Amino acid sequence: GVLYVGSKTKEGVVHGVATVAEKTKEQVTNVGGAVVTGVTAVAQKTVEGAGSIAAATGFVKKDQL
Amino acid sequence: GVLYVGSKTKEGVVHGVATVAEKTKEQVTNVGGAVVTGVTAVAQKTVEGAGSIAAATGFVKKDQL
Amino acid sequence: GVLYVGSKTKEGVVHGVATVAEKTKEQVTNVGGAVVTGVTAVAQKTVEGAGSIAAATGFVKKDQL
Amino acid sequence: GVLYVGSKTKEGVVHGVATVAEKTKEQVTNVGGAVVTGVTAVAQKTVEGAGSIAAATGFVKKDQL
Amino acid sequence: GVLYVGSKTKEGVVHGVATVAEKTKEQVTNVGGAVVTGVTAVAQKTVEGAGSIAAATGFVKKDQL
Amino acid sequence: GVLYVGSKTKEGVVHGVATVAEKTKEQVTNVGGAVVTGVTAVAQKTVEGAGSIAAATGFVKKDQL
Amino acid sequence: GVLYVGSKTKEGVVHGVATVAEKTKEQVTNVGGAVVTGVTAVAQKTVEGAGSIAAATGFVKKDQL
Amino acid sequence: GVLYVGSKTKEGVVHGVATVAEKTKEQVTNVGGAVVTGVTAVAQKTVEGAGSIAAATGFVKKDQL
Amino acid sequence: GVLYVGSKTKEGVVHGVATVAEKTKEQVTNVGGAVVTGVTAVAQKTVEGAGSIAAATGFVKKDQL
Amino acid sequence: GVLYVGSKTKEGVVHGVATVAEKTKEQVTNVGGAVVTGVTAVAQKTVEGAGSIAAATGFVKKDQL
Amino acid sequence: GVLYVGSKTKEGVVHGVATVAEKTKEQVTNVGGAVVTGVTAVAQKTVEGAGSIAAATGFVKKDQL
Amino acid sequence: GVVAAAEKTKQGVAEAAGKTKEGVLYVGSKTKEGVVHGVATVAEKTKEQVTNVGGAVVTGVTAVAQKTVEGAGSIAAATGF
Amino acid sequence: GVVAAAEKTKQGVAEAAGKTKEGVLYVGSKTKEGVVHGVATVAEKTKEQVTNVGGAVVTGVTAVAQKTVEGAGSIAAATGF
Amino acid sequence: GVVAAAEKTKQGVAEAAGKTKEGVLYVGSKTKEGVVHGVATVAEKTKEQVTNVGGAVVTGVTAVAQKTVEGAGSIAAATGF
Amino acid sequence: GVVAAAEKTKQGVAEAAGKTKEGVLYVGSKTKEGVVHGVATVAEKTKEQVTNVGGAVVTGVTAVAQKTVEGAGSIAAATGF
Amino acid sequence: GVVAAAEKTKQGVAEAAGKTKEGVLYVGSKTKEGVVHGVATVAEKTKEQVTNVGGAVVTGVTAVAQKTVEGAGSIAAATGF
Amino acid sequence: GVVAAAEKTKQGVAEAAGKTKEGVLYVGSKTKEGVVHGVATVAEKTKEQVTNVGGAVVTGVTAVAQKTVEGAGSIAAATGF
Amino acid sequence: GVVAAAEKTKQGVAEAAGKTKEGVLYVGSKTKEGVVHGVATVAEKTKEQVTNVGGAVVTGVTAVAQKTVEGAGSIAAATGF
Amino acid sequence: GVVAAAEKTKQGVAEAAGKTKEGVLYVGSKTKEGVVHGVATVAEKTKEQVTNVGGAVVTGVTAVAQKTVEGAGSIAAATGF
Amino acid sequence: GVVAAAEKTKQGVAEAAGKTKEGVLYVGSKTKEGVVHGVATVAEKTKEQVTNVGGAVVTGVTAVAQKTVEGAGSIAAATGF
Amino acid sequence: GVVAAAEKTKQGVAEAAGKTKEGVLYVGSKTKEGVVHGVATVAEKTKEQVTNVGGAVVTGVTAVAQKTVEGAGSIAAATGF
Amino acid sequence: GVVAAAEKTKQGVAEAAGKTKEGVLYVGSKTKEGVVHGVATVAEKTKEQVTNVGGAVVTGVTAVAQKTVEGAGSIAAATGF
Repeated sequence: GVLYVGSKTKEGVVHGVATVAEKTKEQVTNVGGAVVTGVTAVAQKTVEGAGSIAAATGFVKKDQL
Repeated sequence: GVLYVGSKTKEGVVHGVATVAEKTKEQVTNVGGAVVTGVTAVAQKTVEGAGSIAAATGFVKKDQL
Repeated sequence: GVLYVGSKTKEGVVHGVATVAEKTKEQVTNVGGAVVTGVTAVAQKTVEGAGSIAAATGFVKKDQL
Repeated sequence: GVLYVGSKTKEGVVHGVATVAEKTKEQVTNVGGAVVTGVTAVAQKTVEGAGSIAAATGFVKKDQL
Repeated sequence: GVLYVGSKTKEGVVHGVATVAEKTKEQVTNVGGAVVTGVTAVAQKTVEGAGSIAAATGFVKKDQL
Repeated sequence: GVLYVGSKTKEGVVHGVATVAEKTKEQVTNVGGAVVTGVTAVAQKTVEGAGSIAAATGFVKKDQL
Repeated sequence: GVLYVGSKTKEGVVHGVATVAEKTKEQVTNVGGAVVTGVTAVAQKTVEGAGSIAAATGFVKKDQL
Repeated sequence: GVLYVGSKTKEGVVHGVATVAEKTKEQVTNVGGAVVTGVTAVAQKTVEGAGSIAAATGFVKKDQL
Repeated sequence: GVLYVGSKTKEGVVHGVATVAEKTKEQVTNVGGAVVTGVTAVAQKTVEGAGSIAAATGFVKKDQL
Repeated sequence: GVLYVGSKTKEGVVHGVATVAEKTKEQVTNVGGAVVTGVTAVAQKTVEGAGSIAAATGFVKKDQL
Repeated sequence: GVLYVGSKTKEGVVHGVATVAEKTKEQVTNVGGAVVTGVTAVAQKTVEGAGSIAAATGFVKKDQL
Repeated sequence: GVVAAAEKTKQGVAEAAGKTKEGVLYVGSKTKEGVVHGVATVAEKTKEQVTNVGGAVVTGVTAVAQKTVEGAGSIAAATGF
Repeated sequence: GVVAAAEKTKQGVAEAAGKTKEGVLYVGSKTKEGVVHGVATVAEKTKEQVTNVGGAVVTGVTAVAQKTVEGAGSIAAATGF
Repeated sequence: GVVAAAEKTKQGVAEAAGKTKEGVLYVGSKTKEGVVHGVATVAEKTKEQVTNVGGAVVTGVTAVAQKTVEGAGSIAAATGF
Repeated sequence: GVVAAAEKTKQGVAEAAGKTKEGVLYVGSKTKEGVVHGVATVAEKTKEQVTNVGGAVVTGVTAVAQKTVEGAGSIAAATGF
Repeated sequence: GVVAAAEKTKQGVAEAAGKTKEGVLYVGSKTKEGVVHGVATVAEKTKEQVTNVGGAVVTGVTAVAQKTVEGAGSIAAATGF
Repeated sequence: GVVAAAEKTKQGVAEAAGKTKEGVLYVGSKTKEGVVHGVATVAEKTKEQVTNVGGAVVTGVTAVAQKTVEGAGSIAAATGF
Repeated sequence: GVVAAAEKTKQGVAEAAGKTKEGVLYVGSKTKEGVVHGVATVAEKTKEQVTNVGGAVVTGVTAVAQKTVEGAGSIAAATGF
Repeated sequence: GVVAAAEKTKQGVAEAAGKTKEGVLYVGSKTKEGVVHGVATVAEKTKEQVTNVGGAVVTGVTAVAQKTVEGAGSIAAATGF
Repeated sequence: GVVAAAEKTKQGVAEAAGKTKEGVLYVGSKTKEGVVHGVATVAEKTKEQVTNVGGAVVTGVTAVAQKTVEGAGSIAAATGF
Repeated sequence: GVVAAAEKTKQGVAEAAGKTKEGVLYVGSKTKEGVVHGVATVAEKTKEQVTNVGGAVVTGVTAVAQKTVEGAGSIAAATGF
Repeated sequence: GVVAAAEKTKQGVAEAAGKTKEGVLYVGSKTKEGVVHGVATVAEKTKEQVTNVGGAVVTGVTAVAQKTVEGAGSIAAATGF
């Protein structure tokens, strides 16, 4: 007996990201690491699993077992 | 007997992120680490799992077991 | 017998983040650590799981078991 | 017998964050730690789980068991 | 027999955070610790779990069991 | 028989935080500790769990069992 | 038989915090402790749990069992 | 007895990302690490699996078992 | 008894990504690492599998078993 | 008893990516690594398989077993 | 009893990618690595198989067993 | 006097221009003028009656993109002398 | 006097231009003028009656992209003297 | 006197321009003028009657993008002398 | 006298410009003029009657983006002498 | 006399400009003029009657974005001599 | 005499400008002029009657963004001589 | 005489400007002019009657953003000679 | 004579400016002019009657953002000679 | 003679300015002019009657943000000669 | 003669300015002009009658933010000759 | 002759200024001009009658923020010759 007349739904949504860079100097030297200087939009609905990285930006993982 | 007439719903939503950089000097030297200097929008609805990083930005993980 | 006529709902939402940087000098030297100097918007609805980091920004994790 | 006519609801919402930096000098040297100098907006609705960090910004975790 | 006609509700909401920095010098040297000098807005509705940090900013955790 | 016509409700809300810093010199040297010099707005509705830190800012935790 | 016509309610709300710093010199040296020199607004509605810190700012915890 | 008349649904969607760079100098030297300076939009609906990275940007993974 | 009359559905969709670069100098030297400076739009609906990277951008993986 | 009259469906779709580069100098020297400076749109519906990279852009994989 | 009258369906589709480069200087020297500076649109519906790369762009794979 | 020069290089480009006027670029843009999109309707019984005498009647789903220069533009026009 | 020069190079390009005027570029653009798109309808019984005497009647799903210069543009026009 | 120069380089670019005028760029932009989008309707019984005598009637879902220069623009016009 | 120079570099760029005038950039922008969006309706019985004599009647869901220069713009116009 | 110079560098950029005038940038912006959005309605019985004689009547959900220069703009106009 | 210089550097940038005039930037901005948004309604029985003689009547949900230069702007206008 | 210089550096930037005039920045801003937002209504029985003779009547939910230069702006206007 | 200099540094920036004029910044600001927001109503029976003869009547929920330069601005105007 | 200098530093910044004029900053500000917000009403029976002859009547929930320069501003105006 | 200098430092900043004029800052401020907020009402029976002849009547919940320069501002105006 | 200097420091800042004029700062401030806030009312029976002949009547909940320069400001004005 359910009805959907014109309904909307947003689950795990990235919407409307605006970015402007004008005349920006930028100098990076990197040795064995992560350097992030840009736009990163991640939209997910379901992430299941033990010990799992669902969204990583600028990540360094060096584990011993 | 449910009815949805024009209804809206937002669950786990990133909406309307604006960023401007003008004439910004920026100098990074990095050795084995994480340096983040940008925009990062993450939208998720469900993340399940033991010991899981759902959203990491500028993360250094060096564990011993 | 439920009715939704024009209803709205926001659960776990990041909305309207504005950031401006103008002529900002910035110098970073980093050795094995996390340095975050940018925008990070995270929207989540459900995060379940034992010992899980739901949202990390500038995180250093070095554990021994 | 419930009715929602034009109703609104905000649960776990970050709304309207504005930040301006103009001509701000900033110098960081970091060794094995967390330094955060940016905007971080986190919106969550439900976080369940024993011993879990729901929102960390500038976090250093070095535990022995 | 419940009716919601134009009702509003805010549960766990961060709304309207404004920050301006103009010509602010800032120098940080950090060794194995947490230094936070930025905006951090966290909105949560429910956090359950024994021994869990619901919102940490500038946190140093070094425990022995 | 309940009716909500134009009602409002705020439970666990941070609203309207304004901060301005102009020409403020600031020098920090930190060794293994927490130094916080920024804005931090935290809004939560429910936090349950034994021995859990619901909101920490500038926290140093070094416990022995 | 309850009616809410235009009613308001604020439970656990932080509203209208304004802070200005102009030309303020500030020098911090910190060794293994917590130093807080910024704005921190925390709004919570319910915090339950034995031995739990509901809101900590500039906290040093070094316990032996 | 379900009906969908004009309904919409967005689950795991990245929508409307705009980025402009004008006259921006950028210099990168990188040795064995990850440097990201561009736009990255990721939309996913379901990611299941133990120990799996659902979305990585600027990731360095060097593990020993 | 289900009916879909004019309904829409978006599951794992990347929509409307715009990027402009004008007169941007860019110099990269890279030795054995990943440097990403372009647009990357990834849309996926289902990714299952243990220890699988669902979306990697600027990834360095050097593991020992 | 299902009917689809004018319905739409998008599952794993990349739609509407626009990119313009005008007068952009770009110099790359690369030794044994991955450098990506272009547009890459990937749309997938199902990816199953243990230890499989579903979408890689700027990837360096050098594993020992 | 199913009917499809004018229905549409898109599963694993890349649609509408536009790219313009005008007067862009570009110089690449590459030794044993992958350099990608062009458009790459990949649309797939099903990819199954253990340890298989479903979509690689700018990939370097040098494994020892 | 626009002069460009590269010397003793392994990959050199020397570009010079005297006077430039760039044009318009439409890259992925969209435009809609007089468009009807997405009209869903579920009715058990439908009835539509029009009784017109000496006039102009326009019904149904109509989209019009009409341009005129030296004349009267209209959608439904009735004129009598 | 536009001059470009490359010397002692392994891959040299020397480009010079005196005067340039770029044009228009339509790359992937779309345009719609008077378009009807996506009209779904589910009706058990449909009935449509038109009774017209000496007039102009336009019904149904119609899309018109009409351009006129020195004349009266219309969709349905009725005129009597 | 615009002069650019690169020397003793491994990857050199030397760009010089005298006078520049960039143009317009539409990159992913959208425009809507007179658009109807998303009209859902669920009715058990529908009835629509129009009785027009010597006039102009416009009903239904209509979208009009109308431009005129030296004439009277309208949607429904009735004139009698 | 605009002069740029790079020397003894491994990756050098030398850019010089004399006079510049940038243009407009529309990157992901949207514009709506006379738009109807999202009109949901659930009715058990619907009835619509129009009885027009010598006049102009406009009903239903209408969106108009109308531009005129030297003429009278209107949506429904009735004039008698 | 604008001069830029880089020397003995591993990654050098030397940029010089004499006179600059930047333009407008619309990056992700939105604009709405005469827009109706989100009109939900649930009615068991609906009835709408219009009885017009020699006048102009505009009803329903209408959005108008109307621009005029040297003429009278209106939505419903009735004039008699 | 604007001069910039970098020497003996591993990553040097030397930028010089003589005269600059930045423009406007619209980054994520929104604008609404004459907009109706979110009109919910639940009625068991609805009845709407209009009886117009020689005048102008505008009802329903209407949004108008109207600009005029040398003419009388209005929404409903009735004039008699 | 604006001079900037960096020497013996590992990451140097040398920026010089002679004269600067920054512009306007709209970053995430919003503007509303003549907007109706959020009109909820629950009525069991609704009745609306309009009886207009030779005048101008505007009812319902209306939002108008009206600009005029050399003309009389109004919403409902009635004039008789 | 504005001079900036950095020497013997590992991360140096040398910035010099001669004359500066910053502009306006709208970052997250909001503006409302003539706005109706949040009008809830619960009525069992509603009745609205308008009987207008030769005048101007404006009722309902209306929001107007009206600007005029050389003309009389009004919402409801009635004039007789 | 503005001079700045940094020497023998590991992270040096040398900033010099000759003359500065900062502008306006709107960061998170709000403005309301002619706004109606939050009008709740619960009535069992509602009745509204307007009987207007040759005058101007404005009722209901109205918000007006009206600006005029060389004309008479009003909300309801009635004038007779 | 403004001079700043830092020497033999590990994190040095050397800032010099000659003449400064800061501007206005609106950070989180609010402004209300002609605003109605929060009008709750519970009535079992409501009746409102207006009988207007040749005059101007304004009733209901109205908020007006009206600015005039060289004209008579008013809310309800009646004038007879 | 403003001089600042730091030497042999691990974190040094050297700031010098010649002439300064700070501006205005609005940080979290609020302003209200002509505002009605919080009008609660519980009535079993309500009756409101207005009988106006040739005059100006303003009733109900009204808030006005009115500014005039060279004209007569008023809320209700009646004038006869």
